[PDB]
Amino acid sequence: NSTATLCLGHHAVPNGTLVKTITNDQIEVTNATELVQSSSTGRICDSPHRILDGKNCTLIDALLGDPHCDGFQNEKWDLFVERSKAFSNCYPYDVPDYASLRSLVASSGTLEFINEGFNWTGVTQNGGSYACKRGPDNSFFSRLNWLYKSESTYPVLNVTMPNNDNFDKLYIWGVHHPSTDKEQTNLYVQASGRVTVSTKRSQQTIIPNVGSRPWVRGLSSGISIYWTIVKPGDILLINSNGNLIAPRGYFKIRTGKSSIMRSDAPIGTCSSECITPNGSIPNDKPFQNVNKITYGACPKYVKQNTLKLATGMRNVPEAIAGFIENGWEGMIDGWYGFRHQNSEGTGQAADLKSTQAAIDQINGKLNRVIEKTNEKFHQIEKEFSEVEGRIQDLEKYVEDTKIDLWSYNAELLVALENQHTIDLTDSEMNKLFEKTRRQLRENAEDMGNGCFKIYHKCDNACIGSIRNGTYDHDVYRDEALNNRFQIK
Amino acid sequence: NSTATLCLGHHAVPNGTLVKTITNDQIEVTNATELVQSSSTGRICDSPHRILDGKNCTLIDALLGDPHCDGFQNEKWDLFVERSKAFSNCYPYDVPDYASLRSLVASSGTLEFINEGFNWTGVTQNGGSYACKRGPDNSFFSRLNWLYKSESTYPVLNVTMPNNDNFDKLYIWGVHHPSTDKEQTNLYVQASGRVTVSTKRSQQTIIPNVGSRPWVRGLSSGISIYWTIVKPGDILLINSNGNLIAPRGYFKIRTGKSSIMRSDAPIGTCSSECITPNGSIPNDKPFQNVNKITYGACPKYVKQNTLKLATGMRNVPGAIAGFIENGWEGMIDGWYGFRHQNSEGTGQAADLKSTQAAIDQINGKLNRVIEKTNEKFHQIEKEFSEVEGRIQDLEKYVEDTKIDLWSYNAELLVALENQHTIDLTDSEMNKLFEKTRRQLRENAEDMGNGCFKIYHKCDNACIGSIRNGTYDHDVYRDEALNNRFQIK
Amino acid sequence: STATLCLGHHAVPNGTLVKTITNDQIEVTNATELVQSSSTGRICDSPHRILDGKNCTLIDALLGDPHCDGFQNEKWDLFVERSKAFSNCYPYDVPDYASLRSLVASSGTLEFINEGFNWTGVTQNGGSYACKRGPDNSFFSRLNWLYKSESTYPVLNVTMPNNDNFDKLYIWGVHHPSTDKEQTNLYVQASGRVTVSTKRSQQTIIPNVGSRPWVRGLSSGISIYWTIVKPGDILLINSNGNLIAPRGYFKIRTGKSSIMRSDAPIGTCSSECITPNGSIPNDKPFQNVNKITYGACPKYVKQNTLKLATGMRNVPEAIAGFIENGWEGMIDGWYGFRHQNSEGTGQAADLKSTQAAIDQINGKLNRVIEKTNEKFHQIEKEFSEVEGRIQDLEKYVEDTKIDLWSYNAELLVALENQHTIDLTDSEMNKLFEKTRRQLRENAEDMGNGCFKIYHKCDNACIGSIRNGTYDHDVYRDEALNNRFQI
Ligand SMILES: *[C@@H]1O[C@H](CO)[C@@H](O[C@@H]2O[C@H](CO)[C@@H](O[C@@H]3O[C@H](CO)[C@@H](O)[C@H](O)[C@@H]3O)[C@H](O)[C@H]2NC(C)=O)[C@H](O)[C@H]1NC(C)=O
Ligand SMILES: *[C@@H]1O[C@H](CO)[C@@H](O[C@@H]2O[C@H](CO)[C@@H](O[C@@H]3O[C@H](CO)[C@@H](O)[C@H](O)[C@@H]3O)[C@H](O)[C@H]2NC(C)=O)[C@H](O)[C@H]1NC(C)=O
Ligand SMILES: *[C@@H]1O[C@H](CO)[C@@H](O[C@@H]2O[C@H](CO)[C@@H](O[C@@H]3O[C@H](CO)[C@@H](O)[C@H](O)[C@@H]3O)[C@H](O)[C@H]2NC(C)=O)[C@H](O)[C@H]1NC(C)=O
Ligand SMILES: *[C@@H]1O[C@H](CO)[C@@H](O[C@@H]2O[C@H](CO)[C@@H](O)[C@H](O)[C@H]2NC(C)=O)[C@H](O)[C@H]1NC(C)=O
Ligand SMILES: *[C@@H]1O[C@H](CO)[C@@H](O[C@@H]2O[C@H](CO)[C@@H](O)[C@H](O)[C@H]2NC(C)=O)[C@H](O)[C@H]1NC(C)=O
Ligand SMILES: *[C@@H]1O[C@H](CO)[C@@H](O[C@@H]2O[C@H](CO)[C@@H](O)[C@H](O)[C@H]2NC(C)=O)[C@H](O)[C@H]1NC(C)=O
Ligand SMILES: *[C@@H]1O[C@H](CO)[C@@H](O[C@@H]2O[C@H](CO)[C@@H](O)[C@H](O)[C@H]2NC(C)=O)[C@H](O)[C@H]1NC(C)=O
Ligand SMILES: *[C@@H]1O[C@H](CO)[C@@H](O[C@@H]2O[C@H](CO)[C@@H](O)[C@H](O)[C@H]2NC(C)=O)[C@H](O)[C@H]1NC(C)=O
Ligand SMILES: *[C@@H]1O[C@H](CO)[C@@H](O[C@@H]2O[C@H](CO)[C@@H](O)[C@H](O)[C@H]2NC(C)=O)[C@H](O)[C@H]1NC(C)=O
Ligand SMILES: *[C@@H]1O[C@H](CO)[C@@H](O[C@@H]2O[C@H](CO)[C@@H](O)[C@H](O)[C@H]2NC(C)=O)[C@H](O)[C@H]1NC(C)=O
Ligand SMILES: *[C@@H]1O[C@H](CO)[C@@H](O)[C@H](O)[C@H]1NC(C)=O
Ligand SMILES: *[C@@H]1O[C@H](CO)[C@@H](O)[C@H](O)[C@H]1NC(C)=O
Ligand SMILES: *[C@@H]1O[C@H](CO)[C@@H](O)[C@H](O)[C@H]1NC(C)=O
Ligand SMILES: *[C@@H]1O[C@H](CO)[C@@H](O)[C@H](O)[C@H]1NC(C)=O
Ligand SMILES: *[C@@H]1O[C@H](CO)[C@@H](O)[C@H](O)[C@H]1NC(C)=O
Ligand SMILES: *[C@@H]1O[C@H](CO)[C@@H](O)[C@H](O)[C@H]1NC(C)=O
Ligand SMILES: *[C@@H]1O[C@H](CO)[C@@H](O)[C@H](O)[C@H]1NC(C)=O
Repeated sequence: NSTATLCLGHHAVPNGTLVKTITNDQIEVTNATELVQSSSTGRICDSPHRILDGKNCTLIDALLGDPHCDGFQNEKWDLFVERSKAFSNCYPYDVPDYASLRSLVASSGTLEFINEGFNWTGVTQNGGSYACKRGPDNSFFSRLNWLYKSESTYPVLNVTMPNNDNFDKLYIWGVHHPSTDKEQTNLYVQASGRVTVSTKRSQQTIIPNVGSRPWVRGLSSGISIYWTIVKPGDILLINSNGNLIAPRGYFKIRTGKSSIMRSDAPIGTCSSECITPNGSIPNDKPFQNVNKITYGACPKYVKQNTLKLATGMRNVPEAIAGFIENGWEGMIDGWYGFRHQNSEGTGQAADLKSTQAAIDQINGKLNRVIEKTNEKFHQIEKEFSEVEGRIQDLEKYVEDTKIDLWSYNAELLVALENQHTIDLTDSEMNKLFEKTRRQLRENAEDMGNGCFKIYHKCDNACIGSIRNGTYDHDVYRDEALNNRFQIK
Repeated sequence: NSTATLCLGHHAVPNGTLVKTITNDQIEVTNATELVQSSSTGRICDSPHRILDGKNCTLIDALLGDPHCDGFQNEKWDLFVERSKAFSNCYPYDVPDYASLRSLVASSGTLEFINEGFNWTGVTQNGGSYACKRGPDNSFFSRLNWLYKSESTYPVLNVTMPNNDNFDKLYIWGVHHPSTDKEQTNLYVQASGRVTVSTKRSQQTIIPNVGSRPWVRGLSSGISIYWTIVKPGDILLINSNGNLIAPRGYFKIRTGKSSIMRSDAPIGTCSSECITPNGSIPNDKPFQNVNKITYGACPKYVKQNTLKLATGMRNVPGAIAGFIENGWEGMIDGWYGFRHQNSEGTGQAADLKSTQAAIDQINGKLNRVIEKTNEKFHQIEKEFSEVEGRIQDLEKYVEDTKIDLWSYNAELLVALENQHTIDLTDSEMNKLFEKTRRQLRENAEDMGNGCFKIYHKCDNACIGSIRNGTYDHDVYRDEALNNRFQIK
Repeated sequence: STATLCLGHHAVPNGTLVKTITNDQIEVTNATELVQSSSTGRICDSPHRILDGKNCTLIDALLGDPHCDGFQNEKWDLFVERSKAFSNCYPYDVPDYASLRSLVASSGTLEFINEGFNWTGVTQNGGSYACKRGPDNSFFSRLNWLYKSESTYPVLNVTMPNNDNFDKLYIWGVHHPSTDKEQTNLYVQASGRVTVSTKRSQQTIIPNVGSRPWVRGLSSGISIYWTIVKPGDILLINSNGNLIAPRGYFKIRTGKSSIMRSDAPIGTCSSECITPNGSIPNDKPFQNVNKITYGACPKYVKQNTLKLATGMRNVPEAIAGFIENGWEGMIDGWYGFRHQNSEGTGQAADLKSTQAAIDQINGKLNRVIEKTNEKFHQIEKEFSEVEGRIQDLEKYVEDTKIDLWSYNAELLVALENQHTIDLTDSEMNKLFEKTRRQLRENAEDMGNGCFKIYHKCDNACIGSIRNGTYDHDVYRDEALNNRFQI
């Protein structure tokens, strides 16, 4: 009646969330946000990157020019999408070091092809086969030139092509392995051929083998595919006395953001910076557990399927009492505030400055975390369909190492950040209590439960002056000292 | 007129330990625990992983079937242990890309071998040599079939074997390099042979060289070993006109947790999840400095030989004084407590709740740290006995990079955790002081040394009620104010 | 009569912005750069042995191109290859050049030991006008161009045992003649074969006539191969033509040597860390100059600046204490006292709280500013040729590493700066509370970081509070009489 109670408190919610800290595996906070992206729509968005659907064609088949890949001539991409239904339907072939050729073409991002006029005087050009029909006609890989005998002879070819440009030229060429000695001599006269392709820096010599290829699509013969990159100022030199599958010119090599991905996901009309084989994913979260294979501005792949970042204080659900006892579920207009009991009854008011200070700090850490860009393009392969040994062991170990270090960083980051969020929101509460304590000077005592006993009549305007920071302790000091320091 | 003193304090020990924090290179705490495992028993425990001691056999010699390795036929392992004393005692051989074959067989974890009936019409099978005695008889690698001439001729072999199964088949085969032209024609009739082994995806064509092998165990000849993996739906094609060392069938390729390790540690009867070349090591600690080569559920390798995690507070060794001055070596039944001086003498009591609060938080961190799992199986090689250039530079760099990043994580983690342990144990002391301060209301004053002057007569039951949280300050307030506020 | 005692901390007019866990930009009184971002542009010739390749690549110095003769038997910690280097001997190519360059660079020596191979039956020391040594047709000094003798070139079978306890590096080659006429004039056989074997390995190369493009007058060339022979093993050479034989071996060593491509001049100075841009200081833990380095180097990161706070929050400025703002006129300490009393007014630093904060910051600086990180031969990180799988993996490994270190550096600075701000705020509060507890009932907290002291409190009395010897009992009667009026 001669006194009043002023309690300091913080909000609480009925539906709290559990997060991890440095200290505690599970502490309940008022709010949290997920840092691991774990779902995809399942479709590859066709913006903002240039997506090229390979459909029935591998990139290598589009490169060589298998007839059902003719629509890919001179195509370009940011991301070539290779489908598991793709098939070859041209002359049987193999590519030693297939993976490297696929990778370097994928990274170049273009099949831009420039015809060159090689001087093939002495041999016949444009061989074709019923194994490689283009429409109804016997035909061949569009970018390769199948040379064979002319006028019953096949001379030693010595043919050059200088690179007088300022970019690297990619030449694709091949070696034919006939099924029989009869086919060998019918096509090339010599009983054994030889293909040598040279630059000033390199030499690739292949001796064909008769009868070495298994039966594929009607033929027990095949071509082996090789490649040569000619730098500016260098020269392509081709020397052969049989079995040469010649280039018709070069692919222009570019550098940039292009890559390739294996995926059976449909392409859709939508926009997304991050692509995975499962489909595009949002990149607002810093981490993701959808696929270690990605392209674009992507969250970092981690092993965790959920990491919860606290975005609110500890949740401590509900005469009056202050924050030492529990939080206040009825406070919805701020995070911290005041409840009082005085000659006008009880009331409650949020404290706006302490609430914003806590919110500002939390939004700051959110903006540090919700900010990362991490755009990556052509990388290494991360899934393999063949058993290979040493190099594949190293590719897998590098990726496994990377994911374990990022998963550790993610785990530690959330635990540290959450500990710090709990600490800074506790700290805002204590600061408001101490600020109030020092306004009241000798006119109040701390009751030990987050409340002050104010030793003077302290109606609603007077409480308001405390909340407002304008309380004048000298106006009330005589009344309060007289009430506090009696000995009755 | 009399008064009393109540001091709040924390324990101290006479034998502290030094730890690192963010701030301090060496601060003494009451207790700490080692996070780096730095010893091994020196024995490889034979549980829980299936250990296969190679004894005198390398994995490759067991694979090919050198006679003194006959006992390894169809063996399996989680970890094959290769001994430095191993030796070859059969036909001299070399393996181009030995490391990859060793890796992929080790990773497959089995020598399960399935005989197939290749059609060798036209040649003689089962060649043997006195360099490869099996019992008293000239013999040969058990898994290889040495073909040579029949009825004075060696025809062009064209032999196939389809993979109609749903797993990969591993074929091991070889090429014979005779010492002389006489040996060449005596065995194979043709003056130069050729071994071609093909699938739809690949071709390995080897031209044998007469006289190219150095003298080894009585022979200036040798075989070179190659391998071919045939995927389901593919086919093995073997084409040869001499010098073929044929497969007798295939090894079944598996995927799983198997690997291989080089070690001379003895195998013992015991149980340990983590295996290193030095022997098994315990994995209760998160880090280890024993060997970067490990197998199983292992601590992470780091460069440090010791990292001490604080598990107790800072150690700070006629009247009593509180925590401001130093810790209390005589408090042995709790971490925090009370000392008093009153009209009944001097006394001491531990505070159980604040002690548990500190202990529970520390145990929280310990379980977060001491819970590391980290199970790894087949990895990359990390020690090398040959000089190799580019690929080995990359293998070493990847591992060096990994170890430096984990060593950094381990150092930072321990420094942060220790700072936090010191802060949280300091915080519990302060909270207990402030709780006591607010219980006492106007009846005591803080003397500034961690003690309260209690301004009233305050016998043992009264002290107990403060420690117990049942002190009623109104009972004593008139007495205390009268003693506090005199003007004499 | 009363006094006022304010507790406060310093401030500066020229503060610096740093990042914390909470804040992208908070101003502190002082900070230090953790990223090295400049170089002088010269490679210091101490303390590492630098060998300037000048006009010579390492491989040309290894083979022994005549204008590289001065490099015979040289050694290095770091071989510096210059972009102006050129070849001027017989045209050659090296399959897997990069690996040979790497293992020689890492070995750190061109020490060559001549051995007496038995070439009876062929002629030794073939030479060419494309490879002049002085006025004479010559050849690579370390290679032996063998050709026919007495109209024949027999099947050579030549061995050289390694009876030593180190590995021997053998460099050898295969000649590709321009024409069949050249092939048979030199080697009689219309097609040669070079086989080089150990117990562990076999390298068989078939030469090809006419396969090399025209270079410096010749449509001919040699291809270079290498073989390492371990102790107890043997080199075996078998050839019936086109063999470019070794003259002996290079001794392989292990140690800290490497190679670097750079056009930076070599200077007389001392620096532990070398980059292609020049040497850099290694006092900072991070650097943004070049991911290629050699020696005791800061770790490469993507950021071009990371500022580590080395002082408290900067809060620029009767008297008032730290609740209101910092004190720009306090230049002798970080924390201190301002008073108003019967003798006037003054300001004094508190040395103990200042030193306590400074010691903690110097502690974290020592953890940061100490790292050594000495690295020597690593992987290549820039590439002049398009290659596919292995180069993709080399690039990815390095990109992965740099992103992980850049993250560690960003987090370290944000965490440390938060902690520096927290610990310097904490020293301020601790000094206020210490003063509060000295004053007992003789003062009240005015709420602005100051105490009203309710008694006469002259300079010696203020000094006793600063010193921790204030005796509250001496003044308590006077103070209680002034506080508790009605
Ligand atoms: C070397 O041996 C292999 C295995 O015997 C031979 O491959 C076989 O070649 C025949 C035709 O030359 C293939 O027959 C074809 O079968 C298809 C469908 O089965 C049929 O439509 C065709 O009309 C034709 O009859 C057979 O499939 C193929 N087998 C395998 C396993 O590849 C190869 O031709 C031999 N090469 C020689 C002797 O030069
Ligand atoms: C090519 O030349 C090398 C030597 O330049 C020949 O190697 C030598 O071969 C003979 C056998 O013909 C080996 O003789 C053996 O020596 C041991 C003693 O260690 C003895 O116990 C045996 O009874 C036998 O006499 C000799 O050791 C070996 N030398 C080396 C250095 O390996 C090689 O055989 C020649 N190859 C051809 C195809 O001609
Ligand atoms: C295979 O064909 C190539 C392409 O023509 C031949 O290369 C050419 O060879 C001639 C000499 O045989 C070179 O002529 C020289 O040109 C320089 C001009 O820089 C001149 O100064 C010399 O006096 C001489 O005339 C020509 O440069 C060269 N062309 C190229 C593009 O390299 C090659 O010789 C043929 N190989 C065989 C074995 O026939
Ligand atoms: C709980 O926390 C989240 C994260 O801070 C809050 O969500 C943000 O809300 C603002 C305004 O509505 C949006 O502009 C942001 O985009 C949201 N961020 C995220 C990461 O979702 C949410 O408002 C908080 N409060 C609750 C749920 O009561
Ligand atoms: C995204 O795709 C990956 C790869 O196809 C999915 O991972 C496979 O999941 C199945 C069943 O969950 C497992 O049997 C395979 O072992 C997984 N493969 C790999 C390579 O990890 C993943 O589940 C997909 N995620 C989403 C969200 O669609
Ligand atoms: C475990 O074995 C490793 C490898 O043998 C030991 O490391 C070697 O130690 C010797 C002498 O201490 C050195 O000369 C070698 O250079 C070290 N080799 C490598 C690869 O590091 C290691 O000391 C052993 N540890 C334990 C606990 O037994
Ligand atoms: C700002 O902070 C830097 C870092 O502590 C101070 O520079 C140090 O000063 C001492 C004494 O002069 C030197 O011995 C150290 O080598 C310096 N360290 C570095 C990293 O430069 C500098 O003195 C501080 N400035 C002010 C005005 O206090
Ligand atoms: C690198 O090579 C060039 C070309 O051989 C050298 O420059 C020549 O130097 C000689 C003697 O000093 C002169 O007679 C020539 O006229 C120069 N030619 C040219 C084109 O400049 C140069 O000296 C060599 N540099 C080093 C460091 O050895
Ligand atoms: C080095 O090689 C030559 C050539 O093969 C060896 O010369 C033969 O030596 C034997 C006797 O030692 C003679 O009967 C042959 O007539 C020799 N051939 C010729 C043409 O000289 C010579 O022995 C070998 N040298 C060494 C030191 O082993
Ligand atoms: C050190 O040298 C590197 C490499 O030459 C410089 O990096 C190049 O910088 C220019 C402009 O910044 C770019 O166009 C190139 O793409 C950069 N190359 C690479 C490989 O990054 C770097 O700027 C130099 N640093 C210093 C401090 O001199
Ligand atoms: C709690 O419920 C509110 C109101 O429905 C909702 O907006 C909020 O996101 C929920 N918070 C948590 C942490 O579940
Ligand atoms: C792919 O090939 C199959 C079989 O030729 C055909 O039915 C289908 O139309 C093709 N798809 C595309 C996109 O061309
Ligand atoms: C092509 O080469 C032949 C030499 O075989 C030559 O005679 C002919 O003139 C060349 N043609 C052109 C267009 O240069
Ligand atoms: C010291 O710490 C270890 C690790 O937590 C613990 O097991 C041990 O009991 C502690 N010792 C004492 C005396 O408390
Ligand atoms: C100090 O000695 C006791 C012996 O009773 C031991 O139990 C305790 O762990 C030791 N303290 C530390 C920090 O090791
Ligand atoms: C290994 O070989 C030696 C020599 O043949 C033999 O004495 C020993 O018994 C062999 N060890 C095993 C385990 O077979
Ligand atoms: C093996 O092949 C020969 C080659 O003509 C053939 O005659 C023979 O019948 C085949 N043998 C079997 C068992 O099929």
